[PDB]
Amino acid sequence: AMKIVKRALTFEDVLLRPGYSEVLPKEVKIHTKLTKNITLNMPLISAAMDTVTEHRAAIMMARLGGLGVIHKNMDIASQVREVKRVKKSKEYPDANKDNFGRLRVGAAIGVGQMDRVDALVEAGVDVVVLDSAHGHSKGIIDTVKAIKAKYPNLDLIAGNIATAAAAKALCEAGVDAVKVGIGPGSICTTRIVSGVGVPQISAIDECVEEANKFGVPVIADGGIKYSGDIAKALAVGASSVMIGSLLAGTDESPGELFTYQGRQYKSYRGMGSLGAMQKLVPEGIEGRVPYVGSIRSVVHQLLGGLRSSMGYVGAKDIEDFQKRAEFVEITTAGLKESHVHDVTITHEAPNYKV
Amino acid sequence: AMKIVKRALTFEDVLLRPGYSEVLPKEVKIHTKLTKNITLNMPLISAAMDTVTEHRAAIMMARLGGLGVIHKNMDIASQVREVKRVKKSKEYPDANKDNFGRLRVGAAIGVGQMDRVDALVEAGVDVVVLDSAHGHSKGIIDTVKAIKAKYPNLDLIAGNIATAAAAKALCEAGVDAVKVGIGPGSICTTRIVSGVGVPQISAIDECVEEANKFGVPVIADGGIKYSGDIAKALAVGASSVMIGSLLAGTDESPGELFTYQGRQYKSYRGMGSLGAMQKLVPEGIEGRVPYVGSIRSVVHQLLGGLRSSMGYVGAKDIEDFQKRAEFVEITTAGLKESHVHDVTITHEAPNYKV
Amino acid sequence: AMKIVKRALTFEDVLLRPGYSEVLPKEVKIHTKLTKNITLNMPLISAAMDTVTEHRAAIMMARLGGLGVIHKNMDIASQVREVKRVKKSKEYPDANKDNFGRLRVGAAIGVGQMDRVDALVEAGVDVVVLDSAHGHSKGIIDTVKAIKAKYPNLDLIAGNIATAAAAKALCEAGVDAVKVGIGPGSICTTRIVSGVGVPQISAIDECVEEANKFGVPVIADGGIKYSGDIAKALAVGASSVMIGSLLAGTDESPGELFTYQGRQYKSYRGMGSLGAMQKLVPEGIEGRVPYVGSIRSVVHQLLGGLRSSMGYVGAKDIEDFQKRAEFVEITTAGLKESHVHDVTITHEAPNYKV
Amino acid sequence: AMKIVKRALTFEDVLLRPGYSEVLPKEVKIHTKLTKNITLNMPLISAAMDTVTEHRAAIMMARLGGLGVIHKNMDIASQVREVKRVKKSKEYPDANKDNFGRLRVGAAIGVGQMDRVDALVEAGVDVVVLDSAHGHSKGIIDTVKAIKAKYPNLDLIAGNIATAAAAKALCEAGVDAVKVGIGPGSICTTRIVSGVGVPQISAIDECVEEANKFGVPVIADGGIKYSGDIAKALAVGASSVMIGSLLAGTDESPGELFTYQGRQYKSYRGMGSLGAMQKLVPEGIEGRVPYVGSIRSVVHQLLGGLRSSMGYVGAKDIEDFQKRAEFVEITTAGLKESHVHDVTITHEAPNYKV
Ligand SMILES: C=C(C)c1cccc(C(C)(C)NC(=O)Nc2ccc(Br)cc2)c1
Ligand SMILES: C=C(C)c1cccc(C(C)(C)NC(=O)Nc2ccc(Br)cc2)c1
Ligand SMILES: C=C(C)c1cccc(C(C)(C)NC(=O)Nc2ccc(Br)cc2)c1
Ligand SMILES: C=C(C)c1cccc(C(C)(C)NC(=O)Nc2ccc(Br)cc2)c1
Ligand SMILES: O=c1[nH]cnc2c1ncn2[C@@H]1O[C@H](COP(=O)(O)O)[C@@H](O)[C@H]1O
Ligand SMILES: O=c1[nH]cnc2c1ncn2[C@@H]1O[C@H](COP(=O)(O)O)[C@@H](O)[C@H]1O
Ligand SMILES: O=c1[nH]cnc2c1ncn2[C@@H]1O[C@H](COP(=O)(O)O)[C@@H](O)[C@H]1O
Ligand SMILES: O=c1[nH]cnc2c1ncn2[C@@H]1O[C@H](COP(=O)(O)O)[C@@H](O)[C@H]1O
Ligand SMILES: [K+]
Ligand SMILES: [K+]
Ligand SMILES: [K+]
Ligand SMILES: [K+]
Repeated sequence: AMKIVKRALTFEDVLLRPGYSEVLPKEVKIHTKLTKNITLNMPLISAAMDTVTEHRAAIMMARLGGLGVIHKNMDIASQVREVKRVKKSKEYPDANKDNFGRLRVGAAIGVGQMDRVDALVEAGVDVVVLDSAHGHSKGIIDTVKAIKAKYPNLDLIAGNIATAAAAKALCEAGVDAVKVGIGPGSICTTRIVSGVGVPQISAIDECVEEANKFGVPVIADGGIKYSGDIAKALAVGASSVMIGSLLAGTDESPGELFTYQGRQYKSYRGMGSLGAMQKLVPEGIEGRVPYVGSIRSVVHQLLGGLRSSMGYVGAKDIEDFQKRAEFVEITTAGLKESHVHDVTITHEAPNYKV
Repeated sequence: AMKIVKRALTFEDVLLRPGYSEVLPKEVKIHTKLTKNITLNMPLISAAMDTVTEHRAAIMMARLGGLGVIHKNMDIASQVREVKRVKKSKEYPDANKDNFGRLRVGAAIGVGQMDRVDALVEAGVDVVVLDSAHGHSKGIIDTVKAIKAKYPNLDLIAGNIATAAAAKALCEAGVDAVKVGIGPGSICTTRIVSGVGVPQISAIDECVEEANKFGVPVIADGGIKYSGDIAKALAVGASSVMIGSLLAGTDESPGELFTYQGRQYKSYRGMGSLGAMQKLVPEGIEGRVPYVGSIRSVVHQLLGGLRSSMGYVGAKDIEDFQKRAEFVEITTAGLKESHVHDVTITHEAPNYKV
Repeated sequence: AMKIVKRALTFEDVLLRPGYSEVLPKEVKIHTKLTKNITLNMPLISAAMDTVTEHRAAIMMARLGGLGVIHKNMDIASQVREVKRVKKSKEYPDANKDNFGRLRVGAAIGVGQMDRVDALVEAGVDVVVLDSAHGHSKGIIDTVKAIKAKYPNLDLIAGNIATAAAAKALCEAGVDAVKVGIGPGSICTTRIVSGVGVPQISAIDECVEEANKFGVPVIADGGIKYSGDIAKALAVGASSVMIGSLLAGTDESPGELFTYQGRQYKSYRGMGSLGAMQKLVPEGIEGRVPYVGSIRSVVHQLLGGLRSSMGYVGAKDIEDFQKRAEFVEITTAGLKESHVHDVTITHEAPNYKV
Repeated sequence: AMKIVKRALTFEDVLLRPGYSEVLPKEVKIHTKLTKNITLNMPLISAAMDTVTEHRAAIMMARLGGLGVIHKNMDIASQVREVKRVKKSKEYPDANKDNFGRLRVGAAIGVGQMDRVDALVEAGVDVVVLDSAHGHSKGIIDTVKAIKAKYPNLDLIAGNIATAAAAKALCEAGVDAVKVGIGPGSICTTRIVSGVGVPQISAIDECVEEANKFGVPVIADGGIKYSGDIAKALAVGASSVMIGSLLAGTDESPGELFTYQGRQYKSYRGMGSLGAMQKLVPEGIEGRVPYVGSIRSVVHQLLGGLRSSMGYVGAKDIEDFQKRAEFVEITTAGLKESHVHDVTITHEAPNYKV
């Protein structure tokens, strides 16, 4: 007999039940925690990818109350430059600011890049995001120990993990948040290339339960296709959500729009695709996503879905949302009924593309 | 661990078992209850949408023994006008009439629109349909209390809900029927935009069980794709069914037919689509449905399927249908076997479009 | 709570396990029982449809050791004529013959058509097939009683049923076989139009268990897409299988081949389609199936699959096949792995069309 | 009631959980056992098919540390010739060699072909692969007995089986490895034609458990679509994997590339297809697969996925991989999330084609 630990679910497998509500969606509060010490005025973080976040995206993210993580596929001096650009930036009331009244920013690092870390810290970065394919490893854990030993009060996010044991090891090493998601990313092939991963909803749930013991927030990273998924991710216990594909088609993301066969697009590619890495064995693809206009407008629709959700559940804030949330498991047939069905769409909605 | 209340099913997940029958389908009775006090000679209600029901559709609906609900996306004086048109309308033996021998009609209202309610009541409307995205809310419940306090004998339908607790709160507030369906509508994106909803078959079953305690009928609204679904909905305990997409392509629905690429259509759109509401965060889309001719002919095929169903089950009437009904859960493979399979359709059937 | 009797499976949901075998497929015996008194040299029956079986198909069926049922969508005098043509027909060693050494034939009848029955009996028909949408009804059961009372030794098949209770009622009325299948037919829309049916594998299993108590064979009718399905149907306990779509494209079936867009076809339609019945509420469609050549060649491939199957299981004959058979339930993913996958077919196989 | 032994899973139904890792993928060891006495420096075997393995493919396979099995669809003298070509062949450090320092090779045989066996043995073949549609049969078992009685120290692989009982019978007869897979092959139609088979992951698991009692390795043959599947197969307990479709499009496989509609391909067909066998009842199809270049490069990507996998699990070698492995069952929705989703691929990856 093979050891099957459980049957794991992801977003399309569950729904939230409506509950008694005394709140309208414009009234709910959506402030949350990025780390033990850093709060967000809204729970969205743009992914640390070279087709998603550099200074322009990071600036808008923080202006809107979230955060951008500057990717690390560039040399130390450039990444420092990108950070300083964000730091040096009534129209944006919910802006997410540091002590100097400057916009907050995150910056990605890898294993054993203490040089990069020194430079980013001196440049005034708010949080360092230590990302790896496998956060549950000696390499990553040694790096956390080295960083916290050298910078005891630097906010450090570490990822990516998918199990409770992984969350424990990272929290015990002293991280300020853990990032969850092995393989759910739109451009990610890890689960297919290696056969390894945990469906995202189950992964978040397992990791939150363990991380809560340390009061360490969980970041749910990857696999968000719609606003409803953000709601579900937050409802199950994640404190924030990290998004790549939904933000890659924006004005502010790196790169320019192009038109192919009468549609507008931008490139979007995984950091583990051959393209991004330049024989290599990739765990990501290079692709394109539809052009969707301003980051502002995209975030507005996403947050509106979250607001709507909390309204349906009766939650006044994210914490209240998490305690009230009840899920129902659905079937393939229920997924179809949930989507648009038996009607051809003639005017596309801003928040639902089929 | 995440709190999963249950695994919920919708229509495509179940079938009715055939049982011993002494009745032919032309002999079964299909009279039912719309509310505590209002009966239907057949269990179909046309949806309160600006692409489905105005006076023409409402008139035909009631003539055929059902009801139409005039939508509320128009000013008070127009909606009053639409109601009066229905009231002022041997060829139609099963017609559904009031005390004056006039056709019955429903008219939709929202939260805190008592002005609209006064006007509709004075115009002689038979039932007011208080619709909201979230019927299980203080807003809706306060409105019910205010309406029943002012008009103790006005038949009031309230919706939409999807849980037993929601049904209890509404029944205790004094409603005459509850309307069930969060997210199953063909043009509805609520479940995707907010992540909230309950698969329709499970939702009806849960709400009926609670509503029965008060002798309050349940209206199953949305997600009907075929005549079989109506049968299933009634069999599980709903007293009537509300239909949008299947009636939107009729002569009688508002709007005109147009031809696109050699097919005939009519527009059909959700009331929560951007189009219908005129930044906004929609929960519906704008679309088109095939043109299907007269309301008469469509209803004939639908009711024929219901009749056939009750025959197979051996039910002499809807009440008997509900007590005899036994379901079987099926699989994806069983759904395929159920549909047409392994043959290409060359002459389309009136009651089955693939 | 809704009364769900069980979770029902159909063919694509199961596989047979291989077992220890001392037999090759050319050595297994495939004789079986059509009814209590009539045996087949092979277990296939062609459906009683006006696009499948008239004299030519029936003749070939019996020559090959099976049976054809002449459809009843024609007047009494014509159907009598078709029967007499079969009766009046070393090249066909396994031929299925009566007392006169004439080919056996079946002929369909409906409720209260005793006139048709007298005429068919006098014409020398071997078995009368009383078919109805709902075999579990007073109409059908009264007809069985009337026929067995008048013709105590006439072999009577009655259908169609899908439950154990239905099988009991028919067996107690004195039928010689029961026919199983509500809604699995390729051209059938009953499950969608009325919401009523039982997935075919579960239906056979339930009915066999009850019918065995009376020593009454079960005929599994409808839903056969491939040779493997025949094997599964027989393995679960059915004594024979009735086939429409797989035989409709043959030389011998009524009608001529035509070519459309470079492919050859024949018409195939349900008896409850509008076309076949000539307002009406159909439970079938009119369609087309690929032209597949001779009945001989089609049956050869089908029987070869059965032979192969019994080989894999180690069965020396159908009875032995039924006692040895063990199933495994599979998943959607297992179904994909089972089919051809990840390769494009360039030369089509005679026994597998994708 | 029908006897359902279990619900069986295949590859797409499971994932491996990540665990704590102190190893990088370039450090894990991938040596394994082909049989009791023959080791591989890497766990891949090319299928014994006339579109996959003759001398050129076999030579490269062994050079890379695996093995090729020369197919038997040719006369004895030719197959002997192919074997001698392999035997007569620092650039290939991991090469898989015999006592003479010559490349190892396998050669396929059928039931009662002792003549072929004598010739292959005298030609110096390293392992004889006795393949049959049904390894669990008197024919196959008698052949094993005859071969081991005549050649007690000749390494004999026998297949194909799918049950624990089949594994027991073969191990007790004295085989050196068993080969597992009834019906999962890309070009295989056995499960559809006969209704018989076991989903590959369940089949391996069941057979390994029994074979381990004898210290007999299990070869998982067929159904491998991606590198992740190899990992999963090894993780569940198989000692090696046999591959057809993934190697059929290589330079080294028999046949030439051709271009059709702007894509490059090679033919790939089952040994039980009509084409390969030349009325016959096939259990395979003739098809085409994309041209993928050198065997070297394909194997590199496959092994890279395995290495990556073991890294994620923390396994230092295959044996350690097997003891650490924990699976999670996923849903259809989880499979979608696992694949690339919601992005159009613009530059294809070498190790992931959609
Ligand atoms: C986010 C992922 C998966 C990512 C990002 C960048 C590069 C990569 C590559 C190099 C393709 N894969 C990669 O680094 N995989 C890996 C697997 C297991 C262990 Br232990 C360590 C590393 C992967
Ligand atoms: C039927 C629905 C969902 C509908 C109909 C019209 C408009 C809308 C819009 C405005 C898009 N959505 C809407 O009113 N949503 C909503 C969600 C939760 C709570 Br609490 C209150 C309202 C929704
Ligand atoms: C095999 C079927 C379903 C069939 C064949 C011919 C005609 C029909 C039609 C007339 C369309 N349907 C039909 O006879 N349906 C039916 C349903 C319940 C009861 Br009780 C009695 C009859 C159905
Ligand atoms: C690998 C398979 C299935 C294969 C390979 C070559 C030929 C065949 C053919 C001849 C089509 N099938 C075949 O030999 N089937 C078979 C089934 C049961 C028993 Br017991 C014995 C044999 C099958
Ligand atoms: O190439 C890669 N392989 C695997 N995961 C990746 C790769 N590149 C980015 N990711 C992850 O995928 C996330 C984005 O997923 P998305 O929001 O679903 O598009 C990022 O935040 C990373 O965690
Ligand atoms: O835009 C909207 N969002 C969500 N539900 C809607 C919207 N508009 C109409 N509905 C519901 O959908 C039902 C029609 O669903 P249908 O019969 O499946 O097409 C209506 O009766 C309403 O209850
Ligand atoms: O129109 C109809 N409605 C429902 N079932 C039908 C109809 N016509 C034929 N059938 C059934 O379908 C069977 C053929 O199914 P097939 O072998 O899957 O194509 C016949 O033997 C009948 O039992
Ligand atoms: O025609 C056949 N019928 C059934 N299985 C076959 C046939 N030919 C080859 N196989 C099996 O399929 C395997 C290849 O499967 P693949 O790796 O999925 O393409 C071979 O190693 C054989 O075990
Ligand atoms: K919907
Ligand atoms: K069907
Ligand atoms: K297959
Ligand atoms: K993915």
